[PDB]
Amino acid sequence: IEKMRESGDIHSHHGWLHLPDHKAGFSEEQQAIWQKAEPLFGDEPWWVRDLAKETGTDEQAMRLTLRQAAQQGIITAIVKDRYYRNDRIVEFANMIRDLDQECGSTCAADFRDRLGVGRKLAIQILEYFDRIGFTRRRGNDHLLRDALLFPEK
RNA sequence: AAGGAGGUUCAUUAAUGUGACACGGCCCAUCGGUUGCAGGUCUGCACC
Repeated sequence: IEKMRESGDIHSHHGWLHLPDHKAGFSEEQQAIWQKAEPLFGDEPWWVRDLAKETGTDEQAMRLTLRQAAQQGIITAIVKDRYYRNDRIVEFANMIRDLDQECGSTCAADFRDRLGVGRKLAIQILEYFDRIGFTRRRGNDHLLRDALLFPEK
């Protein structure tokens, strides 16, 4: 198998060995749900079990098809079973943006005193960004070793 | 001194039960839940 890898007959990424031709594109069978799922997802994203209830599709089927949708880059789970759009992820970064500059610490209080975004939401946002590397957590505060949150000045 | 310790009434014969084994004793987390409302992380009040 290694011999073929080195020849270049099989190109693999993240330890998954797929033919170089594969694009992880998907099938229509998924898209047909994703069309009705699109406006829904847009105006406010919601949880898996609720999604399945809204489109009359099996919970496990629905979660897996949306995980593939998320592999495509359409929706992001901030926490397991909770999926959002992209345009609100960048907005989550807009609210984290004012913390290092206005406070110099990261705390919960500003969830209610800045936009109105709930504590549960903000904390799951933070753990999503901690796994990503946008922020890191140590004792009382979050560090910024590797992100683009930083403005030029 | 309702008294005081004597006697009359109570026992023919009647052996044996193959092997192993139960009952079950310990903290008492003092229901849970991909649910709400708060706080930088413990649970307190609603839901149920």
